[PDB]
Amino acid sequence: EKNVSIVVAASVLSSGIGINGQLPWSISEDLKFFSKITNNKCDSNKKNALIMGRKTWDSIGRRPLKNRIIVVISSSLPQDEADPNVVVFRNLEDSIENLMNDDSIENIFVCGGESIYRDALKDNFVDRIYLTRVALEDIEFDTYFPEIPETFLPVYMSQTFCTKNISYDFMIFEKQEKKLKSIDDTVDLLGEIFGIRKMGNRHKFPKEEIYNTPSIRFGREHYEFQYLDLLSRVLENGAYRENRTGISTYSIFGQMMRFDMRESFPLLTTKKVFIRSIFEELIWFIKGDTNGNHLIEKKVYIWSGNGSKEYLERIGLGHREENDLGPIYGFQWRHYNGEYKTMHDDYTGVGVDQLAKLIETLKNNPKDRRHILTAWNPSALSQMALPPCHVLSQYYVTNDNCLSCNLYQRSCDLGLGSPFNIASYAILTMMLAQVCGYEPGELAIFIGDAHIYENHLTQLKEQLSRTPRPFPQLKFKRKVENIEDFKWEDIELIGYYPYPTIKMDMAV
Amino acid sequence: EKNVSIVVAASVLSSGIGINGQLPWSISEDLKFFSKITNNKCDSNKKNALIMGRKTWDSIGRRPLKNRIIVVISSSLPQDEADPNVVVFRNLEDSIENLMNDDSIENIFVCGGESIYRDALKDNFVDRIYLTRVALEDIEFDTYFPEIPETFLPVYMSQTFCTKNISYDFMIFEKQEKLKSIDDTVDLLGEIFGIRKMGNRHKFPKEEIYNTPSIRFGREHYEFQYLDLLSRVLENGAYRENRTGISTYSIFGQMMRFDMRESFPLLTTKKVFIRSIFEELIWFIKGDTNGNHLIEKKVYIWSGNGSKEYLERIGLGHREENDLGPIYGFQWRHYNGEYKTMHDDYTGVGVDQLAKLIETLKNNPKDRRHILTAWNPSALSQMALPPCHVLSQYYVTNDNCLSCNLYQRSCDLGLGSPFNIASYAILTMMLAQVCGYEPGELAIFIGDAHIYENHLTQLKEQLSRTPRPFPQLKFKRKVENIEDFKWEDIELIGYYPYPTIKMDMAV
Ligand SMILES: NC(=O)C1=CN([C@@H]2O[C@H](COP(=O)(O)OP(=O)(O)OC[C@H]3O[C@@H](n4cnc5c(N)ncnc54)[C@H](OP(=O)(O)O)[C@@H]3O)[C@@H](O)[C@H]2O)C=CC1
Ligand SMILES: NC(=O)C1=CN([C@@H]2O[C@H](COP(=O)(O)OP(=O)(O)OC[C@H]3O[C@@H](n4cnc5c(N)ncnc54)[C@H](OP(=O)(O)O)[C@@H]3O)[C@@H](O)[C@H]2O)C=CC1
Ligand SMILES: C#CCN(Cc1ccc2[nH]c(N)nc(=O)c2c1)c1ccc(C(=O)N[C@@H](CCC(=O)O)C(=O)O)cc1
Ligand SMILES: C#CCN(Cc1ccc2[nH]c(N)nc(=O)c2c1)c1ccc(C(=O)N[C@H](CCC(=O)O)C(=O)O)cc1
Ligand SMILES: Nc1nc(=O)c2c([nH]1)NCC(CNc1ccc(C(=O)N[C@@H](CCC(=O)O)C(=O)O)cc1)=N2
Ligand SMILES: Nc1nc(=O)c2c([nH]1)NCC(CNc1ccc(C(=O)N[C@@H](CCC(=O)O)C(=O)O)cc1)=N2
Ligand SMILES: O=c1ccn([C@H]2C[C@H](O)[C@@H](COP(=O)(O)O)O2)c(=O)[nH]1
Ligand SMILES: O=c1ccn([C@H]2C[C@H](O)[C@@H](COP(=O)(O)O)O2)c(=O)[nH]1
Repeated sequence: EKNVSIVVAASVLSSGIGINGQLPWSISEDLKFFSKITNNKCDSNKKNALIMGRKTWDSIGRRPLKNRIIVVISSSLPQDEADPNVVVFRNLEDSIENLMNDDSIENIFVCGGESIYRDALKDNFVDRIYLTRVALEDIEFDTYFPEIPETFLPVYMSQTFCTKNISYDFMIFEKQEKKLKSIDDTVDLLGEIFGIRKMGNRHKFPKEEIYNTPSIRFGREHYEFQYLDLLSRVLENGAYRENRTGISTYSIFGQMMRFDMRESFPLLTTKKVFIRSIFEELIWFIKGDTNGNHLIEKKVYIWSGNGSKEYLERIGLGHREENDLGPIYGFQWRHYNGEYKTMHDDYTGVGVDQLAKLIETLKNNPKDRRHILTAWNPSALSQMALPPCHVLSQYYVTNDNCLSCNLYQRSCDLGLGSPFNIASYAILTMMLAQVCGYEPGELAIFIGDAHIYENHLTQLKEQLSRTPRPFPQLKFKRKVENIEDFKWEDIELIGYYPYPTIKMDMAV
Repeated sequence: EKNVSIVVAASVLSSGIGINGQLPWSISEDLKFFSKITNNKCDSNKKNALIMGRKTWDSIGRRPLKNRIIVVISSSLPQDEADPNVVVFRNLEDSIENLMNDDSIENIFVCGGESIYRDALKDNFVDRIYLTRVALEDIEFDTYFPEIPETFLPVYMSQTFCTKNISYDFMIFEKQEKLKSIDDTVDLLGEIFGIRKMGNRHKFPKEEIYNTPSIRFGREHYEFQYLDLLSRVLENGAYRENRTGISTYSIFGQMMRFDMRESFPLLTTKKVFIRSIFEELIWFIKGDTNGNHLIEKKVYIWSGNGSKEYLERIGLGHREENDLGPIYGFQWRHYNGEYKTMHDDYTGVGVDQLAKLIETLKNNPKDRRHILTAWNPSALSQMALPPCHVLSQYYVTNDNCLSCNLYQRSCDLGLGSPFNIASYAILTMMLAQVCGYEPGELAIFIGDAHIYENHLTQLKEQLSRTPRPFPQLKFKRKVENIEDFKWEDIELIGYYPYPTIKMDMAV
């Protein structure tokens, strides 16, 4: 018995695989992939067979593929042995029987053509599916990959990769089929005896009804799962608790998330994330601005709630003007320890400029272990509309000249805050990198109180039902000399195809 | 063919399993284990059989064990027919013969006796060994569990558990003999992208540097949290120079978890000197920055960075020897206080975070703002050394335990890390006592996790020893103020470490 699996690359949304007899894109790595997986075998004396429609044969240029034996499906072509490494069959049904014969053939691959895919599937001929998702969407297709039958389940999803600014993705699907205990049993019993006295019971693995893409058990490589799985983890273990807002949450303490920034930009796809607001709040921080009006003026309202007259009055800052947030994130970054008056005052030269120092240090002493930025000032906490949630960040230059960032975040609203925080510190690191002459590295976020407000429960359940797509790419149109110079127009987001936005009320 | 497992509870160091015909300790949970493990079966119509020597039959009361069939090995006991759930045999070989029928009998267990354990092993009878390590030594034993054969390799090690202040854990040993689908794809994809695929930047450690390699899916003992971060840098650590003369191997952004409910995370694979740790902690707590006061008590961990040759080198030779400046203690009690010298009276100067902390944990426990920090941009220049364990957060569970999170920007795995873990396990226990809570969990998030090149051979020495159960740490009395804690107030129970490992600090 031998294996027969499909290999294909289609657009992420509509699954387009071709146009005018050609691929709709040019990605080396993907072909290098097709080659690697297609030649993969363990019997030297044997070879793999690659079935393909005639038109695809025309696209390949009718030349053989090294170490393999192409197999064309055509109504009209000769069965001669001009080339031993190429055979032809009148139909796909018959094309199978490489099993029946050819102990010289180890594995079979359907390299397709739409018609051929749609039949290999229709007749239950295929076992596995190697699918390369390409974030190239808005563009003419004449050939598409058939909708995957529900008898298949994804078991692997790779991280996102980049080529010519195009994001993409390797997935594997498999068909469903019928029907050492010692450790699991011992641990279970030990769990019955000790209850929550055994830490493991305090960190129970998420039940599948709340596990994203459950079928992917050992292949959760997409680093978007770092966020989706945290969501699951708290949905499963989160203790119910009251808080200052009056809207209770489910909270666990001390989690982590890593994201790569070398090959892509971590902007969540399982829901539409509004990146106009993340960047805008970012330079707003970078410039050391604490006037919430400047934000509202650019139609960004994320700080209105904690800026209103009532709330300010409620927390004892009734003297402030309608949106004077006090010495929050911006102020601490540019003027740590500055004596704060109002948002109208000029703070030029007052306080310690950490961002400026960070940059001068990253350039001059890169391997220095003190690249730190903090917003936690005990002396100023009472003047802040809100004490800083993402509390301090550390920056780290690799030997191969990338800039990575670590951020501890005391309080994290998984539904509303986190997506923003991820995109933000990714952008900040990139900006920092360009300005210091580096490439983006990795992003790691350490969370203290990781929670999900109880009025976000059905919305997050919704998001958890959507399988993640490839992360988009983010590029700067120009190299600026001063970090405080970036503008929205300077930003280019390439290949972002999120699921629909999901409304979620913030708790003031 | 049927499974044969041993079940035993022996002391961690000398393998003592008995004294004067009875167990040398009383641990309820362990018996519950024995009961659950030996009762565990698939077929309801079948039963398991427990083999034991006559003396064990004696100590067991000579009454049957519910739901199971006892098999007594005795040369003398009368082979009657009376109790259906108990049988006697004249030798081990013959009892096997459980294996050949009683298909009623699903699984087999050797519940031992020094003589029976020794024989089940000597004759290649056992497939598995369930071993409860009890952290009790320095007490008489007249019976022992034999030495584990080399044909056996550990596959599981539970976290440390606590009963009547006694530390203990659970292990499993297997015997040796002679879907790549996803893994193949990842390999190939790795070939194609190299360092571009994040996974290649985080390679799994080679087993030559992995502690106790046999335990693949069962490294539950959270000594592994540290030991594994160690081998993880050993595998990916980028060689790089540093302020000091000694280069380092490092990776960025790591984390470790530790349970503090059933045990105290004091590393066992190497003797850790907790006393210096304690003395440094109250020193911090007091808000003291005087390196002398530390040297006073024979604690020199800070002399290195307190020497005039060092203070001179960093442009601080302007002050007395060992006047470290506004460092940990000063920022904790007197954050943003204007530092002068280690002698002035700072009463009232600066924000008292430690005080606020205790007041908040008590008055508002669910509050998401229990933070303690040491990173003060304005003071960094006056410090003999900038803070390394930089800021922590504290957390009150609904079940009244206190958890702590720590972020170290810089972390010397061989020397500092072991100290930081213990230090904060203590600080959290203190806070919890003072605030009326129980110890919770400890998580350490690291920035620059590194290993100084002059520690390589020592750390590989450490990675060669299999971890032992964590000990327990108890306070002898309840204190009024958190700064009333004294060394004698601390009680370290059940700490049996491997020999200490000498490592030099990079000044
Ligand atoms: N992105 C990706 O992963 C891939 C994309 N592609 C793209 O797909 C396109 C080709 O798709 P498609 O148009 O389907 O062409 P195909 O490669 O599927 O070729 C179809 C041809 O195969 C023969 N054939 C098909 N069905 C039968 C049958 N039932 N019995 C006998 N012969 C049969 C016929 O040729 P005849 O008339 O000679 O009998 C038919 O014209 C190209 O644009 C190519 O670039 C191709 C492979 C992979
Ligand atoms: N920690 C733990 O998990 C356990 C500890 N223990 C401890 O171990 C001690 C008992 O061990 P031990 O002293 O070895 O006594 P055992 O329980 O091993 O029994 C020894 C007796 O078994 C019979 N016997 C043993 N070997 C043979 C043989 N080869 N042929 C015929 N008969 C044999 C003999 O009985 P006879 O004289 O009738 O022929 C012998 O006197 C107790 O102190 C108990 O507390 C026991 C079980 C578990
Ligand atoms: C972190 C952070 C920054 N912040 C600051 C901020 C301030 C107070 C907070 N308070 C609470 N309880 N949770 C938060 O996430 C939070 C976040 C945010 C504030 C609001 C939204 C928000 O409601 N976002 C909507 C976007 C609406 C839109 O952009 O049009 C969303 O659907 O995501 C996001 C981030
Ligand atoms: C973290 C921290 C606290 N500190 C403070 C401290 C200060 C500067 C440092 N510098 C460097 N490079 N590494 C450190 O771990 C370090 C630690 C420590 C200092 C010394 C030892 C140490 O040498 N411990 C013993 C040796 C001394 C003894 O015998 O007691 C050991 O061999 O383990 C441990 C912790
Ligand atoms: N995943 C996937 N991607 C594809 O582009 C693809 C596919 N599958 N299946 C069939 C197909 C049809 N088109 C093509 C085009 C070129 C080659 C090809 O050049 N194969 C050589 C490439 C050598 C290389 O790039 O290293 C091979 O050696 O496999 C194969 C199929 N293309
Ligand atoms: N791991 C281990 N610990 C032991 O103490 C132990 C062992 N294994 N193997 C054999 C043995 C011999 N002594 C004893 C003493 C009492 C019981 C006993 O009464 N067992 C009951 C306990 C029920 C309970 O405590 O919940 C049983 O139901 O099995 C068994 C063996 N003792
Ligand atoms: O950058 C931010 C701003 C704050 N929040 C969330 C954390 C909490 O849900 C709330 C802050 O409330 P406190 O933890 O301070 O009570 O807003 C974030 O997640 N990230
Ligand atoms: O609590 C501590 C005290 C400092 N060190 C180590 C970290 C480095 O090995 C060295 C300080 O190096 P810098 O990052 O400050 O250059 O001391 C620790 O690991 N933990």
